[PDB]
Amino acid sequence: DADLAKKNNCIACHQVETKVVGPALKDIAAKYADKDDAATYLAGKIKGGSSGVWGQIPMPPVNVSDADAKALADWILTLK
Ligand code: HEC
Repeated sequence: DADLAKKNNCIACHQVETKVVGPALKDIAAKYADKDDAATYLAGKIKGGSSGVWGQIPMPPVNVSDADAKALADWILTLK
């Protein structure tokens, strides 16, 4: 949820509705709305890092547990 993201400093780089440093959360929700295994694909990007999908700034890997990574991915998916 929104609190889980704030506590893990997602929000320092992401807004729900707008681009700050990382893509807007809702744009991520929409890009992967169709996508198979979207949630596990996202969980993996959240824990492992990301580079090149949205622009030149890389996202550093974030130290969350598997369970939090999954809940944050499932949550972003609902921001459609
Ligand atoms: C700034 C230092 C960041 C913090 C802290 C978090 N994220 Fe991020 N994110 C950031 C950038 C610069 C990018 C784009 C990277 C790229 O590939 O171009 C991203 C991207 C994501 C994505 C989408 C990945 C994809 O393959 O499409 C997700 C789902 C995402 N970020 C989520 C996320 C969460 C849940 C965070 C809290 C733990 C978080 N990010 C931290 C920048 C930064």
